[PDB]
Amino acid sequence: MPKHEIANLIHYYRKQSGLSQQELARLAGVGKTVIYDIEKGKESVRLNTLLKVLDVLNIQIKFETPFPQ
Amino acid sequence: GMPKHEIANLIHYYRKQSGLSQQELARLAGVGKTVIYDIEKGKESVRLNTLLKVLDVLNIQIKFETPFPQ
Ligand SMILES: [Cl-]
Ligand SMILES: [Cl-]
Ligand SMILES: [Cl-]
Repeated sequence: MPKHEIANLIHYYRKQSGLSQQELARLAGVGKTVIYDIEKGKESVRLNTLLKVLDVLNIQIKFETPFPQ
Repeated sequence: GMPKHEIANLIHYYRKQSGLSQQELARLAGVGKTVIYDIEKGKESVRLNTLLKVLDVLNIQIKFETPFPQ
């Protein structure tokens, strides 16, 4: 996956939601430093942490699979 | 809201269907074998970059459902 796909994904939909990164962190119940790191392109974020951020922004994850058709 | 064991069965099913052992999938993804064991047991503390290396070996890509635009 592109290195800044999720970075811009979180930033765009957070700015479009009017949330600061402190408000998005408080809503997701995660650390403030996590929002900074994600939007900077860092991918060492734990997934249960990332999903708590995505749900506040109403973004869900689909896995496209090689089979079946 | 993604359920707590979606990733565990996703990695397990497609690793079993690919004929790869836990250690075989770990060496391809460049991660520890215990990491593969922990993912399939359900723990979601797996790191994002760690997950992406496992998914890319299994030819699984992440797509995002966004609320806008239509
Ligand atoms: Cl900004
Ligand atoms: Cl999701
Ligand atoms: Cl599944």
